[PDB]
Amino acid sequence: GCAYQDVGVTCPEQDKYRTITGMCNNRRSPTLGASNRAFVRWLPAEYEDGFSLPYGWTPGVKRNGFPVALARAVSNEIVRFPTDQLTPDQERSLMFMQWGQLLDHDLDFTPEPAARASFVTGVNCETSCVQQPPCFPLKIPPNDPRIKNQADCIPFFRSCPACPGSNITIRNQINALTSFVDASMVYGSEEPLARNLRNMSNQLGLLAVNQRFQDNGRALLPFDNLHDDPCLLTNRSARIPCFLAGDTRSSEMPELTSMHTLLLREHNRLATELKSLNPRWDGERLYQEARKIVGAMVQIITYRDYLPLVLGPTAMRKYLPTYRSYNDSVDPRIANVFTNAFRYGHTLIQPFMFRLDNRYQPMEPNPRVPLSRVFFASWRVVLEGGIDPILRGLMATPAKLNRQNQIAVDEIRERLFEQVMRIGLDLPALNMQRSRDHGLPGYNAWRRFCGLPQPETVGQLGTVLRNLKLARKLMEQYGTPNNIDIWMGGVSEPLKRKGRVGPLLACIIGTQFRKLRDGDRFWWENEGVFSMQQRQALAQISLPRIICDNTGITTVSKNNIFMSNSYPRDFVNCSTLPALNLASWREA
Ligand SMILES: *[C@@H]1O[C@H](CO)[C@@H](O[C@@H]2O[C@H](CO)[C@@H](O[C@@H]3O[C@H](CO[C@H]4O[C@H](CO)[C@@H](O)[C@H](O)[C@@H]4O)[C@@H](O)[C@H](O[C@H]4O[C@H](CO)[C@@H](O)[C@H](O)[C@@H]4O)[C@@H]3O)[C@H](O)[C@H]2NC(C)=O)[C@H](O)[C@H]1NC(C)=O
Ligand code: HEM
Ligand SMILES: *[C@@H]1O[C@H](CO)[C@@H](O[C@@H]2O[C@H](CO)[C@@H](O)[C@H](O)[C@H]2NC(C)=O)[C@H](O)[C@H]1NC(C)=O
Ligand SMILES: *[C@@H]1O[C@H](CO)[C@@H](O[C@@H]2O[C@H](CO)[C@@H](O)[C@H](O)[C@H]2NC(C)=O)[C@H](O)[C@H]1NC(C)=O
Ligand SMILES: *[C@@H]1O[C@H](CO)[C@@H](O)[C@H](O)[C@H]1NC(C)=O
Ligand SMILES: *[C@@H]1O[C@H](CO)[C@@H](O)[C@H](O)[C@H]1NC(C)=O
Ligand SMILES: [Ca+2]
Ligand SMILES: [Cl-]
Ligand SMILES: [Cl-]
Ligand SMILES: [Cl-]
Ligand SMILES: [Cl-]
Ligand SMILES: [Cl-]
Repeated sequence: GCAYQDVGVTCPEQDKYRTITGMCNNRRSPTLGASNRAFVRWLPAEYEDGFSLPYGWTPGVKRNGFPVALARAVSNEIVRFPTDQLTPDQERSLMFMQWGQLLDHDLDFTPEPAARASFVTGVNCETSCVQQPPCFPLKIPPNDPRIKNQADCIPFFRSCPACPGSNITIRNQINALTSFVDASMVYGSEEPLARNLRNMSNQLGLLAVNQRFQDNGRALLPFDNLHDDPCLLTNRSARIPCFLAGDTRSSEMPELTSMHTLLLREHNRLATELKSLNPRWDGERLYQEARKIVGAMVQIITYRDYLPLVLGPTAMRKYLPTYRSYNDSVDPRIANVFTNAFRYGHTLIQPFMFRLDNRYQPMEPNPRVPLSRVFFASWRVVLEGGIDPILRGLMATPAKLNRQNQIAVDEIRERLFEQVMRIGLDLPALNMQRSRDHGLPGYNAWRRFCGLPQPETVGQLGTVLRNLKLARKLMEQYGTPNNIDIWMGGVSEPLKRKGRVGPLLACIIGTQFRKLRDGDRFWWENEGVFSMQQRQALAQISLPRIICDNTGITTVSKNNIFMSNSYPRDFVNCSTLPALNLASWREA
């Protein structure tokens, strides 16, 4: 992750497809957006020592004039709420949550050292509570609702430093993925992985499929071969390993696995149709042309259907005006802050995985499973009915609504990864510790970056949040709004009209997606990428149709899948939805 690496790469004078790593998207600066490089910083890093130590590291060292709040204390006092009072979102489906996670996994993955590598550096962060690099465990406050022993801790490994061993540079972190919206969560962001994901036994251009199991005759993802596979720890008698995909997190919840599996099937379906249309195309051509369509589908669903429902209309117009042209001066890298701000989606998570049968009725015997029993539970996809019941549950049940007194559920705040760790983790608290690990500036620095007022007093914060009660709780924890961690402040803001983030997150997220679009030479609407006939055909795609084409589901949401969420009111027969017409891909 040193910036000088690959500075001298020359891009081919002409090319036809994206590289796997993202290299050579920008011909003038070929490393922009390429994988395994440092995040860009939109603001200078803020560390306790100005260089690398995170705020909270050294006892007694203040931040901006006030003591650092324990991340777990903030979670306990601000985020915790009684699950029985959860508010369903009347205007978003659970698919709105799940697309956000899948999309995140096209954009950024921040590596950290493995427990396996603790041999190199003393402390195993998974089992020890000692604060020694690379560990930065979360301390336990007094009166914790779950962890009564204050000598315990929540495990935490610091993110890998970019360019370790440099003594002059402020610590930064690495994005292992291509920043572009290019379906790298399907295809991989590194060349060896990308080849291993492909079926190289024939000339059909397919992605490899599971060789042990099928889902009512349809493909599943291949199994991965991991050291310390967490999926094996969920159902220990079944011993079903994690799945292999373009991104390493595909097994983290079966709803996410289902989306990965859907896109795998869609690739193979497209490659099959393109072979029929163009019998002389070899496997490499079929793979690249199918991959190019899948990437465009991800871009279309994301920008046409998803982002307007995140940002709301006024923030769309401000941060994502109509596309005009590719500009090679636009920096398409993921910003460090985005890795934390886009975790707003944790506020959308429901405490169960839901499964519905082919009458859209709760699927017996167990129509809902607590989320803390589905993490890494790849066995549930293989042995409990495949992806159809999960996809129905995503379409037909609501997202959780973010409310200022109902921020995130205890299935992730108290029981994250409980089956596979020595202790349940607290995802909101991890988000806050991670922002400190990454040296991110606090709430007001980001407000300033976004051109928004910076409240200083409890009364000013109450005005910004339109909630004096919440402002008082934040001030009691943090002392000053300058110290509120970006995720916590971002998700505390009242939501934009017809959106699901407030002004600060709308700015950060909208800015990021504008750069990913305007700085992408392979953006699907850029002149020359597709023909005009192909662009017209692609405008007909939708996530409901992809579901129709690749599953046993024959009744699906009406368009906006992310808004539709109530059956049968919002549903139609697949027979009424035109399939993507590939006629304009025919080459004589
Ligand atoms: C690379 O791409 C090729 C071509 O697509 C793949 O080949 C197919 O792989 C699938 C998945 O394993 C094969 O499916 C299975 O067929 C078994 C019988 O095979 C015979 O019959 C077919 C014709 O129908 C022939 O093509 C084949 O050569 C065999 O003669 C069935 O017994 C299987 O069903 C059982 O297993 C599944 C789990 O796998 C259970 O769910 C079922 O309940 C049942 O117990 C299964 O249907 C398919 O036959 C292959 N086709 C061809 C043409 O080769 C490669 O798999 C792929 N490689 C990779 C790594 O992805
Ligand atoms: C089943 C749903 C989800 C999870 C399980 C889950 C879990 C995590 C974890 C454990 C992390 C890392 C925590 C840490 O810092 O140690 C994490 C990071 C990120 N998320 Fe989470 N997430 C689930 C769901 C979502 C949704 C719906 C998201 C967005 C709409 C979302 C985003 C993100 C992002 C961007 C990150 C950082 C990724 C990176 O490494 O760069 N997640 N999530
Ligand atoms: C682990 O997975 C196994 C295998 O699917 C589960 O066992 C099945 O459970 C159902 C319901 O009780 C039975 O009808 C099957 O006959 C069982 N199969 C086998 C091979 O035992 C088991 O319940 C799962 N365990 C946990 C803890 O989730
Ligand atoms: C690509 O984007 C850059 C950045 O906006 C454009 O350069 C700006 O152009 C305007 C209008 O001519 C000038 O007023 C600015 O001073 C320029 N800024 C910089 C940093 O050069 C550039 O014109 C765009 N390219 C195309 C083809 O539209
Ligand atoms: C960084 O500092 C360490 C310890 O002082 C030293 O061993 C190493 O040579 C330094 N690195 C560079 C590039 O000077
Ligand atoms: C969907 O439409 C097809 C074609 O008209 C029809 O055969 C099928 O029965 C319909 N399915 C449902 C569930 O309405
Ligand atoms: Ca990508
Ligand atoms: Cl940043
Ligand atoms: Cl470290
Ligand atoms: Cl396999
Ligand atoms: Cl409140
Ligand atoms: Cl159905």
